Amino acid sequence: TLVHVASVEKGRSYEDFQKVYNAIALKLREDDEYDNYIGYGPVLVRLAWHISGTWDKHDNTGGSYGGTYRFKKEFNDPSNAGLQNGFKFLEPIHKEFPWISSGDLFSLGGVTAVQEMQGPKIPWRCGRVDTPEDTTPDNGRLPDADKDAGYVRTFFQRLNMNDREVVALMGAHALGKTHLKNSGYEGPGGAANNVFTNEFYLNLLNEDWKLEKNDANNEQWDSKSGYMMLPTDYSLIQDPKYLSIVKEYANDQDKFFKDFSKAFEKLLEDGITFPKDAPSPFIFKTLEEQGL
Ligand code: HEM
Ligand SMILES: Cc1ccc(N)c[n+]1C
Repeated sequence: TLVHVASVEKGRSYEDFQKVYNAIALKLREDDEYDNYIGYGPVLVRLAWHISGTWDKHDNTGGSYGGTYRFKKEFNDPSNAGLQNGFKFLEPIHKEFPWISSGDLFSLGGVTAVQEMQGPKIPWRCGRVDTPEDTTPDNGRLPDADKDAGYVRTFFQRLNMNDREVVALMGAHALGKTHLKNSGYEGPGGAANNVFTNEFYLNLLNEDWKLEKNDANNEQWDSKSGYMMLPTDYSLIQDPKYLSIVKEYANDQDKFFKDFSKAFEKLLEDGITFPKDAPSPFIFKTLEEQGL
């Protein structure tokens, strides 16, 4: 019912946002030690997802538009524990480019992270506008990890995502790790990765998974190679419809990249009305492509 119309930051164009992208990317390169040398890429992807994943298609509450993660109710959501690291990373970027909206910054952080981690290009649109503290969605809109495929499927209908979009998005769980103090899940340690590939799907299909209890007394799936999956991750191979799609992405890197790009852009744009004369989506060059 609420309408959020994208409004381009005054006078700004592609080159302005490429500069912001570049600053994020240069800081990703510089701050390499974070989380035992994983770096900030994975947490920035999770931040972009969590600021977007509060959306409810029924009333257009939540979503990335309003930048409401900057308000304490949302930044203190138990579901967001650990994301303060990503926010702190983005603070000096926002100070350098104070003209960018909070939603644009948080979402751009995720795009930049995916691309700099050698993921697909993610087209990105500007024009999110900060909204007041009373527009902050209540806690409890982000998903639980201890549930089954039916829970996941129903959960993602609220975000207008179908089976293929859900399975594609979940491939982000190749990135980074779980931290017991944040979520009650732990790992991987030495098997953690900061390069974007389709390995989530290959690992689901090819590892010898054991259902174990962690030190927080929660169940998770662990392999002898040191990989781990949440119950919701493992549900993608328990449900026959999800399983077919897992097999598809395990066997086609390009298809996975293309589907993830579309689903991730969609996620980041849910709730936003783009005027018919809005700029086209921007596709930012990586530092590597720029020789930087
Ligand atoms: C059923 C849906 C999902 C559930 C239950 C879930 C749950 C979790 C949990 C519990 C963690 C660990 C947090 C921590 O301990 O630091 C995590 C991490 C992560 N999630 Fe998800 N997630 C879901 C979907 C997604 C989606 C759609 C994306 C993005 C496309 C995403 C991206 C990430 C990333 C990149 C990390 C690693 C963060 C880091 O290394 O600091 N997740 N997720
Ligand atoms: C939920 C999650 C996040 C990161 C990684 N690497 C694995 N999993 C299962």
